[PDB]
Amino acid sequence: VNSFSGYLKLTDNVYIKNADIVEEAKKVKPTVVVNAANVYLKHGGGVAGALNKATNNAMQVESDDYIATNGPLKVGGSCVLSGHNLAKHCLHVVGPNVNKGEDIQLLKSAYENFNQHEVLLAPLLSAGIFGADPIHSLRVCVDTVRTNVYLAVFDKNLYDKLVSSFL
Ligand SMILES: O=C(O)[C@H]1CN(c2ncnc3[nH]c4cc(F)ccc4c23)CCC12CCC2
Repeated sequence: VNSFSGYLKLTDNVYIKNADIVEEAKKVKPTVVVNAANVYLKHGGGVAGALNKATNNAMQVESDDYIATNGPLKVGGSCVLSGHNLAKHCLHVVGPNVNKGEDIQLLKSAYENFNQHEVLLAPLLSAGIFGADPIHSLRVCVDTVRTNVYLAVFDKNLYDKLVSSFL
């Protein structure tokens, strides 16, 4: 039993809710919140900008030190950093950005990072400003992640479309 509430169950291990991931994180304080990161951990907009803003820019300060030490992530890769006031940990995961021409096959590799964590609160990778089809992202999620994932979908219209079209 965990503290996630109001989710629709899609599969044995994937759950979904129309929610603001920032507000959801603030209330649940999950062990892991996933950020829709880029390879530079520049949290300017989308989910990343919202999560970073909610940390009063502490996520960005920590991220800049991480990059200065380690260099950029790989597309499809991840790193674990602090969850600040939102979660114990933040798993920064880089899905491919279609608006940069990145290979969508890397979306499966991106979701594989979730399997290193027993339970996660997450957005749909490569959705939103990353330009991928969220229905495709949900399919890859379900077919790749084996651990327990609670997906927060900000847009109510998209949430309804994702549920109604789910196979
Ligand atoms: O979920 C969606 O409907 C959109 C938007 N996003 C998010 N997903 C969950 N929580 C969110 N909180 C946010 C606060 C913001 F300022 C901006 C975006 C998000 C956000 C990221 C892109 C997507 C996920 C599927 C396409």
